[PDB]
Amino acid sequence: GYGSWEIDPKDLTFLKELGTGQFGVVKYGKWRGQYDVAIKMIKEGSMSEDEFIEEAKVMMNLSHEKLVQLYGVCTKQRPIFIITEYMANGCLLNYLREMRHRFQTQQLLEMCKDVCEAMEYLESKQFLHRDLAARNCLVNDQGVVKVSDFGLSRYVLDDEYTSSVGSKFPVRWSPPEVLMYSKFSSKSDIWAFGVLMWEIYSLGKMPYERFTNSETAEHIAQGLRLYRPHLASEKVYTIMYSCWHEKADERPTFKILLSNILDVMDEE
Ligand SMILES: *[C@@H]([C@H](C#N)C(=O)N1CCC[C@@H](n2nc(-c3ccc(Oc4ccccc4)cc3)c3c(N)ncnc32)C1)C(C)(C)C
Ligand SMILES: [Cl-]
Ligand SMILES: [Cl-]
Ligand SMILES: [Cl-]
Ligand code: NA
Ligand code: NA
Ligand code: NA
Ligand code: NA
Ligand code: NA
Ligand code: NA
Ligand code: NA
Ligand code: NA
Repeated sequence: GYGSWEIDPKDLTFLKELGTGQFGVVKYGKWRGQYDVAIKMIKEGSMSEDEFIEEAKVMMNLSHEKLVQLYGVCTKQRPIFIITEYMANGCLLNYLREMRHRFQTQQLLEMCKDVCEAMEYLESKQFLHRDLAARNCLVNDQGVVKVSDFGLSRYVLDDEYTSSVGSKFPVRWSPPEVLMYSKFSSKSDIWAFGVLMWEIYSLGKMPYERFTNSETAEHIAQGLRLYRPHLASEKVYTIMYSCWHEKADERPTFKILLSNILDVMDEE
């Protein structure tokens, strides 16, 4: 494979299985002997590989402390590999649900800052995540949360995941204009981040659990909004709620959100 991001699959070793969900199978292993890596094997026939491989360099050149660090890719062979740093604490959703952790709200707010910093960066690069959620944020050994799987939704082939009315579509993290009119923008990521904050302060509860995905869709349009989690103060709830303005252009930017979050942090 030729390219500044191309990794030699011969430099990879596969040591342990990690899971088989978001866009493909994931393996833990070593890169060049030294570095721990996670290797995501995109399920063969998963998406527009001509399209992904084409507009991959944009994704790969993204660099921020709160984005899971991409080391490279293997695109000559099939399946396509994506190699990242190993995140020892796994997906944020499982991390939140683990009852032995006993979080303080101080830690929850820090998680929200970590992700907001990452999303602020992506916003400044006009790069949409399109599927922000706790299930695809990652946590490292030091408890730092990082954003992952950013932008991959673009190349999904299955209309069950691509179409708003689809079976596997992330309805619960989507705003009205996406569910009705499939309008993805910076403001749809804003909406999703709000639901993520709700996931965090709810310690991993499913949004709108009492409703199915089709019922949730029906209720969002019509003005249903997530209630205030018990662990969320009024100021925290105000922040996440501001992400859910019906009119997209009335929602804040990630710069503003980060500023709000830092003010609350300074108030303890
Ligand atoms: C999550 C469970 C639990 N418990 C869980 O933590 N994981 C599900 C199985 C995969 C695990 N995993 N995936 C990666 C990973 C992700 C994405 C890429 O490639 C990218 C990165 C950025 C942008 C686009 C594409 C590579 C690798 C992991 C890493 N790096 N470390 C550790 N585990 C990783 C996560 C529920 C099923 C409970 C939600
Ligand atoms: Cl803890
Ligand atoms: Cl999408
Ligand atoms: Cl308050
Ligand atoms: Na391990
Ligand atoms: Na950084
Ligand atoms: Na603790
Ligand atoms: Na934290
Ligand atoms: Na999506
Ligand atoms: Na939008
Ligand atoms: Na409420
Ligand atoms: Na309060």
